[PDB]
Amino acid sequence: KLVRLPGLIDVHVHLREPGGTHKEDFASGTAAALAGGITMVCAMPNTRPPIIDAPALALAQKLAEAGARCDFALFLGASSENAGTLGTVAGSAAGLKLYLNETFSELRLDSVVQWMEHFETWPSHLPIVAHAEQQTVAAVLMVAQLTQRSVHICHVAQKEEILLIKAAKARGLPVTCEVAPHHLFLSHDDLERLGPGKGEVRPELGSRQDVEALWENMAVIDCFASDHAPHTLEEKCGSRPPPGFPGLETMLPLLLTAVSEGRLSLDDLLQRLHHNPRRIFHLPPQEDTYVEVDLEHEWTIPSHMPFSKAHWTPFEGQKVKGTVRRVVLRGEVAYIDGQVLVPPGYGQDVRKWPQGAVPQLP
Amino acid sequence: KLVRLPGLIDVHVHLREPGGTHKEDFASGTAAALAGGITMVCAMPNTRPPIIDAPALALAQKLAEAGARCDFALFLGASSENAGTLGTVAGSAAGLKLYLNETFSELRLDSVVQWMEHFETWPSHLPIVAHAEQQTVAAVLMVAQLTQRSVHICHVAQKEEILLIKAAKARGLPVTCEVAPHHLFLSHDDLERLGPGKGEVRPELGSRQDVEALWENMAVIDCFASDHAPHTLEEKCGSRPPPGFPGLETMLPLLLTAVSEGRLSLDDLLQRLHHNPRRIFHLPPQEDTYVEVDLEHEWTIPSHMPFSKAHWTPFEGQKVKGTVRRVVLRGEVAYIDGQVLVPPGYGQDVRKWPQGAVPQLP
Ligand SMILES: NC(=O)N[C@@H](CC(=O)O)C(=O)O
Ligand SMILES: NC(=O)N[C@@H](CC(=O)O)C(=O)O
Ligand code: NA
Ligand code: NA
Ligand SMILES: [Zn+2]
Ligand SMILES: [Zn+2]
Ligand SMILES: [Zn+2]
Ligand SMILES: [Zn+2]
Repeated sequence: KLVRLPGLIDVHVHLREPGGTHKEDFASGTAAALAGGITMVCAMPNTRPPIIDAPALALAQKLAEAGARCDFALFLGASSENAGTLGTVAGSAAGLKLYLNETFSELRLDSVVQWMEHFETWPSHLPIVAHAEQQTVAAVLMVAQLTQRSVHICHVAQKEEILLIKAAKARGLPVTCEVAPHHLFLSHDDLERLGPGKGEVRPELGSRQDVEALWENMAVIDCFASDHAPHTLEEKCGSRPPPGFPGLETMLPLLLTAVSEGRLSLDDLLQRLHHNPRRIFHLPPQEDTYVEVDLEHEWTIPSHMPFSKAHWTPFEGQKVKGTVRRVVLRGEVAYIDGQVLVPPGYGQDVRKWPQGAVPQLP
Repeated sequence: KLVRLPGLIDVHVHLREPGGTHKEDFASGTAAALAGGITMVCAMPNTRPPIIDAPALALAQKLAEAGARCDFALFLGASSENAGTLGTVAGSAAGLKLYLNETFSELRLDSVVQWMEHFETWPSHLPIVAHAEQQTVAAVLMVAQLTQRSVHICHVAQKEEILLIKAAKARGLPVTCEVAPHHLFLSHDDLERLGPGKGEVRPELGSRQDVEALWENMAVIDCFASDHAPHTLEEKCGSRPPPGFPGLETMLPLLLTAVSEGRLSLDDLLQRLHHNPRRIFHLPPQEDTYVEVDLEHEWTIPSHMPFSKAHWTPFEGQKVKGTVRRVVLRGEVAYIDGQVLVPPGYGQDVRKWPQGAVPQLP
């Protein structure tokens, strides 16, 4: 007996097209998504060229419409130069992404005044998300309060971060957050196995006490999102390894294992991979779309998953219970037992759907 | 220029059929819903006969399928006799409703042990909602904790109640709540105008400080819901007046006025009348469904609204800004400028849709 789930949403993926297509492209990344039970993804803008203006957005849109196998929205990225220039295209993007620390990106904002300018000029009804580690979470929350609007915090990893967000919610402040699976299922205890190259990620892996704090404060976590960040093994094992893990194909199996162990409920899971992603980002429903999972199947994660071009995974050797058996997307069978069955280009930009626009005042 | 909204959801309405059809029936109540921009309603079980067993549910389902003009789900009601007997039909209902105080109902539970039995026997993945006033909110929250599950609190009205729920959420407890428009827009200051008959409602109208506390703690309010409780003027003005107000046709106009005044944002409104109702009750999307409102139109609420058989309203004389211009439901024009255009029976039971079942473990 299978369980039917709605079409799950991952609001934080890196599909590397344009400019890094040896790591992943729209076609391979969305195949990995479907294989992990994900039918809609929001793609980050730290590509080459980065999606920081209208021409780059236009290019990315066509590449995604031609290559994506599942549906998608594309983030715009904040730069030191583009505040106040995105108003005509802002509504066509998933939202605006701010890079406030040193990760795999050059979209550096070198002053909190630049953060303020983006919060003041980006349309107030559209989403803003921030890469903000440790004390940076408090700093960007200050900027959100000074400009009287909401903010969403990407991949929360540490006790310090989730407790701060918890205190902000208790004061009624409009903040939401997401947590990625490696920060719930990996810790410093795993760095000896992974090694210093494979183990590079931002935010870095936390302590066992960080992981325990995230689980203890599950009520504070609005979304799960993979931060699918594919790099090749050659890159991860080389002299200057880039940070990030692939994760689309492993996220739901890991979380289903936790559900079967009683660590969280099926509803807890569906709030965080469907309902809350919808409502925070104003993402539309998907007609005739659902995911069938088998909760009984026990298996061990191999050295690489079938679809991501990253061709490695930090969860190798972990035992999981639960697997994706079939995915239907808008009335067509998209995935069955390891075979993707919709071609590149089947996926659509959900912000072009009439129901996919963010409502605003005239 | 109109604003397009998604199909709004009211999770707390009384449509009085079967048994009280002089107050309202499915056809008149759902016409009032469409006129107020509501495309799906959840109907309470305190009818005559009350919906407290499988035969009564079957009857109510057919009456709704034949009379409803918008889509719907039907609550089951908890009784002193039916704990442990609803398992075969539980999944077909919106949820289980507990009447824990003395309102317009005989579904009296005369012991917290009966509350415990319902929390233990109702399927753990399906919704439970409670009419729970003042200290009863704390008592039912205790029962939810003892049985390790969630609860939803109906029409929160007082500072005491919202602050208690706020403290529970700060402790991570799984509780949600709804607030009705009369407790945001009416107070003791209005009882002299209404009089003791028309003014009877449960929970009773609060003080100006109660109303200010609800607005101050908007972040704690998960849903708006009308508690549409129609009674005739003869009944409200008679010797033994029943409690309750009609409200489907006035709820969105009142809230749109508040939005135009800057008291809350359009997003705040759509979280509470669309996204959170969906996710708390696992209600499915509605294809090709939307509501067009005009935010500029200023008008005064008359002595009765066009569609509810209650033929009165406690908001008479209040000035509002905002009106529903057009509603489309599953591809058909359902309402335009005061004319309902879908017939009785157009509406469907959303729990029969494949996407409308609540997911559960096998
Ligand atoms: N380790 C990561 O997090 N890597 C991400 C960037 C990011 O999300 O910061 C990437 O794009 O490679
Ligand atoms: N005043 C009310 O609240 N009336 C409701 C009952 C209820 O919701 O308690 C009714 O059914 O009339
Ligand atoms: Na396409
Ligand atoms: Na019908
Ligand atoms: Zn990041
Ligand atoms: Zn990222
Ligand atoms: Zn009630
Ligand atoms: Zn009621």
